[PDB]
Amino acid sequence: PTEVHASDLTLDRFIDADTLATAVNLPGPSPELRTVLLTGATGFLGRYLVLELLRRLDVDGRLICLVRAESDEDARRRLEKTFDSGDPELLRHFKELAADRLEVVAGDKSEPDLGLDQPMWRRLAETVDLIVDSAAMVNAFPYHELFGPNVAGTAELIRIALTTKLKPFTYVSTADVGAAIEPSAFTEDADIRVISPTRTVDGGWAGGYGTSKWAGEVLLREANDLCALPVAVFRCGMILADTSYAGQLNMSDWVTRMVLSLMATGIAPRSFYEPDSEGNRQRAHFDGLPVTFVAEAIAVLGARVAGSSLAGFATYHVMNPHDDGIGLDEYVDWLIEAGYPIRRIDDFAEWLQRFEASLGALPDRQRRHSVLPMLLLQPLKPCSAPTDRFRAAVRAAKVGSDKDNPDIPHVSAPTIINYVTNLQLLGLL
Repeated sequence: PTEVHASDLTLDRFIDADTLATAVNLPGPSPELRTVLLTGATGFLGRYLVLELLRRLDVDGRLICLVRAESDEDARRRLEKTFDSGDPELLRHFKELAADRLEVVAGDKSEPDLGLDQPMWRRLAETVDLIVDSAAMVNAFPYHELFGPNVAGTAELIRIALTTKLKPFTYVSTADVGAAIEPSAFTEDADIRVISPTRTVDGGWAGGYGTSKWAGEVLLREANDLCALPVAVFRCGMILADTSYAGQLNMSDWVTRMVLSLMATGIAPRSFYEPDSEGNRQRAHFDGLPVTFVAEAIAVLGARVAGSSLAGFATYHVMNPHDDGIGLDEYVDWLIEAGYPIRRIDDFAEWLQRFEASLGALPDRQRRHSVLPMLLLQPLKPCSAPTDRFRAAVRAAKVGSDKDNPDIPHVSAPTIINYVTNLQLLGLL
């Protein structure tokens, strides 16, 4: 348990003085993105970013993916394996997109030079036109990279972005960055260093993800101060599996574990939320977005280089802002109405203690995939995080399905039922 100040996350603590001094005078980057470096390709959002970035590259484009592995071919197999989820069309689509344009290299972004050979590192510094940093897949508790190695990895990527030629930098962040912040200060335009100058590291497994992402944003703000490096920060809410391909889930995230838990225990509460002022089921909204939308938004908006501002730093709140009354209770409604073996326990006190107990009664393999590890708690109190810049950009860049009146989508029943479908495909239900 220790305290970190944004002011101590200066680039000179990770990058040599010569590189930093030279970056000041480098010109703005070329808007033409032919070589893209992607981290986190084996993670859930990363996989969809692989597809979206390959679709956006030309026949001469190249996508270079850094993957933790024993060797470059081990890395290639690990990444290819994540697209082998029981959907023949996904594998077919991936292979055709990747052919002659996907390069997978073994490395650890938290290590010096990304754990890469110096010839490879130098080719990256000389040829990469765009850096995309997404969340790598961590299947063990607490399901994310610890603060130290994560900060080290962002700094290493910034080193590449600052060497030889400046490189636009897309950074996947999280709504959780705003947890320690009054909502009226937590805007897309605010400088993270001003509104969130101090944070506790190791302050509970829940807050570890937000604090590690906070540190990356601070380092990118420092890079942007130094040389106007074009940066695009995407603070994402919960990213949902969707119906585009079968078998594609983030097994580590809370929603996947909760759907498994509800189905395996068979018991749901009357409401996950405090009753409203009349004692009724409270109007609530869950901030989730389908991964296909999120990946497409990040790709389209992260490619704004010629149209980046003069100062060059953009933050987008990739969040579902709707006051639509679609929250966790409606997700449970949909599962029950689909005919799944879930019953509600009307007394909430009865539910939470029977639910935690029922999880401990599951077979070992299910227990590990449930919310029980995260348990080992009260009704939830239910639009505060502004999305003005993201939502306006969704309309202008025509992100998503509807190219006529584009807007941020809502969550609908097929997405929720599809979690059960995928979990059954995996043999976990």
